[PDB]
Amino acid sequence: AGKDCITIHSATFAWSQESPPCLHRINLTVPQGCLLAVVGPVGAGKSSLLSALLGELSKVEGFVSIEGAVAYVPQEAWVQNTSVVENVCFGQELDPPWLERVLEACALQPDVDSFPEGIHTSIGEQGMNLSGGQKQRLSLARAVYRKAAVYLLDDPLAALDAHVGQHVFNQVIGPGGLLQGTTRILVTHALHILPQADWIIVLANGAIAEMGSYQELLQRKGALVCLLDQ
Repeated sequence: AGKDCITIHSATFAWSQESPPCLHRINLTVPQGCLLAVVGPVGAGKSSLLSALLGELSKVEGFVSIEGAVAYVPQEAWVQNTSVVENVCFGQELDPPWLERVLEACALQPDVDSFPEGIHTSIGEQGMNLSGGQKQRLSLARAVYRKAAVYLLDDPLAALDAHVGQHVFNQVIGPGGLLQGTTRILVTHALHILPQADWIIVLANGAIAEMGSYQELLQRKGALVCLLDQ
């Protein structure tokens, strides 16, 4: 097995110290360099699990340790009142060939050619209007550009069309992609990428119900199969 990257140890979380817990006693380590899929019904706590790893919830009990710099792609993206390149670099030092590769992998190179200023086109309030899919892919591109070691991905490709979502997942997130050496935690509502993940975590009511690979949880006729039938 690979080295321990994320360790979540007897960890219980809530929105406040006095609130009833929203995540119940997580006990989990993620190996370094893997793609972990987090699935479960609506309200099972998939999004709050990433927020808990961001340190945004109040930890009632337990301990969390994460090895390496962490990048986050929210479910609802938003872009700054600036140009395309300033949105991707976002303070990071500019490296043109790496920017081109990131834009390419995130299915943004056609969109950039169509813009008048190219990568220097203003977006946001004063800038040009973007679609929901373009903002979401610009959001993922910003996280990829940072070259973090851990990626928390709150179903960033959900609304995208079929072939563009395939382009982005295949080039960025999945096996062989730009993030292949990183530890990726991918919450996903759609379930066709599950055979490409290394491990699957199924959550129920803010707790872990099942963990295994795709074939493991499939031959097991349990929570993942029940959700696939749903």
